[PDB]
Amino acid sequence: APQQINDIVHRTITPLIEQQKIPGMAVAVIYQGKPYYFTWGYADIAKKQPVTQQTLFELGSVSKTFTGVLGGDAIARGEIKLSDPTTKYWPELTAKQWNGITLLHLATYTAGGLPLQVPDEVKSSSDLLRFYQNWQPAWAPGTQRLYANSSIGLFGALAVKPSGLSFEQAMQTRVFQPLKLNHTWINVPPAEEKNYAWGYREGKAVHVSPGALDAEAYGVKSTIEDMARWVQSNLKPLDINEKTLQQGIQLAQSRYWQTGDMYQGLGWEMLDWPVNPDSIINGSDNKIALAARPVKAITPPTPAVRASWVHKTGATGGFGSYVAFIPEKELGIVMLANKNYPNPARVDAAWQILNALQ
Ligand SMILES: CC(=O)c1ccc(N2C[C@@H](C(=O)O)CC2=O)cc1
Repeated sequence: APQQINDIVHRTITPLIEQQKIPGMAVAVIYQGKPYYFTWGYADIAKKQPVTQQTLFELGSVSKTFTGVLGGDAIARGEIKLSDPTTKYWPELTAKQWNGITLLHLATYTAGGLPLQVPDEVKSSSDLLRFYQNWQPAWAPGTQRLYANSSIGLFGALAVKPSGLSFEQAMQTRVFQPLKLNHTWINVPPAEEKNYAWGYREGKAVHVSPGALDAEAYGVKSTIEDMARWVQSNLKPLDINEKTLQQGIQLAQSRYWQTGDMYQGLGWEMLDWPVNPDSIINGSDNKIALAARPVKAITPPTPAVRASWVHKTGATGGFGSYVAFIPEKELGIVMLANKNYPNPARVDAAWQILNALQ
């Protein structure tokens, strides 16, 4: 690797691992479109398995970027429209409060205060219908952003309905396969078990628990190589041969809403580059609090802006992940760890690395 990359990565990540007591970590830096890999520590402490380029990590909420792109692909295929009422694709959602709530609102956490989690008690499709029927919005649709797995989760489930495919089937055939993400999974197959890192929470080895709409929201597991490829695809969508997928990526990076300096995409989130990193490290967009923020509609959405800091953070009980890239500069980073640690620390490291290389 170029020595500048080697040096900035090792000098930034090594103390991060110390400070945060992270058992294992993988990092990819995309520089001038080409990936460079770095690993530390252990995928499995008890069995002394090292982190490698083939180690599978739980992406947690970084999964939403895949959901956003799959949804974008569905729009490009003419199967759904983001302007469509939720009830067009779920006719049994007859409750009044659903009047005026569109697929756009679900995809961007702006439906009017859908809760963070689908309750663990929801097990059947009937249970799921009752949950959404009984939910009472705090705000009119398209006025406030409140991060919610129940929001984008429902978007994901509904987006695939016209295809007749299950969410998994659609993600595999329309996103993973075409992009050659052959070590990226919604359900980790037995063949890949040996590569699946354990997450660590309070010293215990843990994997993510199953839940309703888990696949759509926080269900993807992937290697550092595959995540690098994902970043490459998002940095330069025009190099992708499948036309609906290329368009899907572009739609996911469009700017639909603004809060402060932040713009909400489909899964992806964006800030204008050059970035003042204060808001994403210390301020209103540092992701520590669950925050209800008034949004200003971008009418219509600005197409993918090349000079953007495009990013998503993610966690599960036992994992922490971060992805950021700057299309203009052909530059990106992926950070995967098998311990959940604070988002501001993750963003601080990513900024330090990318700012040095930009
Ligand atoms: C305290 C808490 O449960 C909590 C849950 C989710 C979040 N959010 C809100 C999201 C965001 O604001 O970007 C991301 C994220 O993890 C923040 C706090």
